[PDB]
Amino acid sequence: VPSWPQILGRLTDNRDLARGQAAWAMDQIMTGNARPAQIAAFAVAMTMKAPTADEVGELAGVMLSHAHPLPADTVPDDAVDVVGTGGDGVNTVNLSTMAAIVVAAAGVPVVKHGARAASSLSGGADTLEALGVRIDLGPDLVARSLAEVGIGFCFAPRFHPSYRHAAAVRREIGVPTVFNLLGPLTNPARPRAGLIGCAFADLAEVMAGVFAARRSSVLVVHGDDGLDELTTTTTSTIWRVAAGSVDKLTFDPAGFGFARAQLDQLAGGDAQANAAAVRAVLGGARGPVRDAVVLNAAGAIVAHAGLSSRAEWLPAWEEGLRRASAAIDTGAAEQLLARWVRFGRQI
Amino acid sequence: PSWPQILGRLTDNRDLARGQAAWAMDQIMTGNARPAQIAAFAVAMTMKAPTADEVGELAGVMLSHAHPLPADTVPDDAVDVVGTGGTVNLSTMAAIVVAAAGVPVVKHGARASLSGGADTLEALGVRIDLGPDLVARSLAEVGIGFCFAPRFHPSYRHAAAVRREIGVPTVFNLLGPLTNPARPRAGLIGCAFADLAEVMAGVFAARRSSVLVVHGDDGLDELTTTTTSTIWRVAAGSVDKLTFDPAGFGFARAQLDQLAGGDAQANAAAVRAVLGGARGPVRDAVVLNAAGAIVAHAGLSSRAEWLPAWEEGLRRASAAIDTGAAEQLLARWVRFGRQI
Ligand SMILES: O=P(O)(O)OC[C@H]1O[C@H](OP(=O)(O)OP(=O)(O)O)[C@H](O)[C@@H]1O
Ligand SMILES: [Mg+2]
Ligand SMILES: [Mg+2]
Repeated sequence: VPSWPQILGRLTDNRDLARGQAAWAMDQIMTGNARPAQIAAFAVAMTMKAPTADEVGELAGVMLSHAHPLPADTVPDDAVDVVGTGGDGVNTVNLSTMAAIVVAAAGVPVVKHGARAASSLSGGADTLEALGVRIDLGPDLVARSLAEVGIGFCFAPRFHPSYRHAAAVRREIGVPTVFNLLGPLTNPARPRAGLIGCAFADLAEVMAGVFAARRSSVLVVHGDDGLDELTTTTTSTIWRVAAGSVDKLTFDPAGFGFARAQLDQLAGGDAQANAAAVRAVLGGARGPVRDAVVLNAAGAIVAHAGLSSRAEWLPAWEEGLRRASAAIDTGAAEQLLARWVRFGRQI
Repeated sequence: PSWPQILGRLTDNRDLARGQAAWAMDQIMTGNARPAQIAAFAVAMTMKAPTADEVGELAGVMLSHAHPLPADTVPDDAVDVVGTGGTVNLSTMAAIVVAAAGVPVVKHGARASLSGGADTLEALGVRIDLGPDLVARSLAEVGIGFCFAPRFHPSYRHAAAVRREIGVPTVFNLLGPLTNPARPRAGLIGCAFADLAEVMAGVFAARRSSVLVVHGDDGLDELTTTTTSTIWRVAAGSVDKLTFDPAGFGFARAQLDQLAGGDAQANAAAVRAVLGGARGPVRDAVVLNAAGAIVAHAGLSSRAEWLPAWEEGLRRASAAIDTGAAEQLLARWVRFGRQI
C-alpha cells in the first residue's frame, strides 16, 4: 500500500526506501498525480537522506518508461552521449556540446541529450539553436539526423513531456536535488556509452552506480574546480564505469601535455557569444577552449572504446586525443556542424 | 535572502544564520511562498535538526502576524496545557481541571493545523471558533478560553494545506505550543520526541516562560503513568532536565493502551466519564498532568519548591474533579457559548 506519508516518512527518518518505492513516487510525479508539495518534499528528503544508486536508478527507469523512444533499430549499439547535470555555477562555454560535435566527426555515433540553461547564461540547446541546429526534432527525425549526419540531439522537454511537473518544482525551489541527476541518466535513445558530467561531487558516485547497473561504459566526471566536465584548470575526479563496476580515479591533463588553464579562460556569454566560441574552435582556433574541448571529446571516445573489454586506459586516451584533434584539424568537425545545420533546413 | 540560499544551507546540513528561518516563515505567512517552497523548507528544516533559535524565529514570525487578544485581557499567570501529538483526551481534560482549580487557562488549536483535537471540545458542545473579544470574555467569565488557530492565524492556511499534503511530521508540528496568540507565560507542554522536547524548552526559556516540557519515557506527549517521564523544567530563563516518576506520589502503573486518545466522540465520552468521577488510569493521568500545569503556574514565582508544589497541584486537581467544579466549569463553558 504505497503512499506519500509512508515514503516521505521513511525518507525523513533517514532510511533508504524499499525496492519499488522510489519508482512508485516517480511514476506518480510523471503521471501528474503528485501535488507540488509532495514532489518538493520527495526531492528534498531524498537529497538530504543521501540517494542510493538503486533509488536513483528507479527514478531514471520510470522517466525512461514514460519517454518518447527512438524508432526500433535506429540507434547504433555503440552510440555515445556527452552531457552533464549542469549547476556548476561557472557559466563556461558549452564544452559538452562542442565535444559532442568533435566526437561525431571522429566517426563515433552521438545521440546527445540536452536542454536550455537552468542557471547559466546559455545551455547546450540554446547554443545549438543559435548555431542554426534544429533542437525541436521528434524521434523519427532525430533517428534520421543520427543516420545522415552522425549526430542526433534529443531535446529533453520534447522527449520527456511528462516531466513538466517535476521541472516546475525544481525551478520553484532552486536548490539542487536528486532531480538534477536525472537528465544525464534519461537519454531517451538509451546510448550505452558516454562522458557524463556531474557538478555535485557527493552525488557522482551514485550516478556512476546507476550506469554500472545498466552495464554502460561511462566516465562520470567532476572537475576538481567544480566543473561538470573534464577540466583543464586542475585535476578531475573520474568514476570509471565498465563491466558493471565503478572505479574511482583522479585524472591529470598535464599527463598528456595539457597546460594549466584559468577558469575565466573558459568563461561563456549569451547564446550568440557561445555559438561564436563553437565556430572559433571548429575553425582551428588554438587556446584553452580548444584544449578543454579536445580533452572532453577524448574522454567520450575513451568511454566508447570501453564498450570493448579489450580496451586499455592509456592507449584509449592517446587514441581519443589523436582522433579528437584530427577531427578538428582536418575540418571534419566544422563540416559536420555545417551538414547538421543543412540537414535541419532540408526537413 | 532567498530560497536557494536558505534551502541550500539546510541541505548542506548547516544551521541557519540569524534571521534566515524568520525570513522563510515570513514568506510563508505573507502568502509569498509557493507550496513547493513551503514543503521544501519544512522537510529541510526537519531533516537538518532544528535549533531552539530557529524554531523560536518561526514561532516569532507567526506571532508577529497573529491577531492578539485585547489589551490587558489575558491574566499574567494564564497557562496552556497541550501536546505536540505523535493525547487530546488527556490535555483537554487536564485543561478543564486546571481552570476549575482557579488557574486561568488559554488553549490554542485546530481541528485534527496548529494543534489538532479541538473537535473534542466541539463534541462536548463548546464553541471553539470565537474572535479575540469573546475569547477574552470566556477567560474572564468561565476561567478558560480557546484560540481557534485558523481564526487567529489566518495567514497560516497556506502552510496548513502543505502539511496535510505531505502528511508526515515536520518542524511545524512543534509550533502549536509556541504560537498561542494569548501568549501565556506558563504551561504543561507535551512533546512526543525527546530531542525536540529540549529544543522547545529552549524556546520557552528564551521567553522567560515557566513551563514543564514533558515527554513520557513510553513516547507519550504528556506525563505518563506507565513509566517514568523526562521533564525539562523551564524557569528563570534556564532549563533543568529531570526524571519524574509518579509512583512517588502513589500513582499505580498503567498500560499505554489505557491512556491513548481516540476520536472526538470517544474523547468526549471519556471527558464526561472522568469529570463525573470515573476512577482509573485515565483519571490518574489527567490529575497528574493537571497537577503539572499547576506546578508550572506556581513556578511563575521564584519562591516555589518542587515537591510541595506537586503535592498542592495534585490536591487541587483531585479536588476540582471530586467537588464537581471541573464538571460544572465545562457546563458553564458550554452555557457561555450558547448565551452569547
Ligand atoms: O544552466 P546550468 O544548470 O549551468 O546547465 C548548463 C548546461 O549544462 C547541461 O548540459 P550540457 O552538458 O549538454 O551542456 P554544455 O554543452 O553546456 O556542457 C545543461 O543541460 C545545460 O544545458
Ligand atoms: Mg556539459
Ligand atoms: Mg558544463
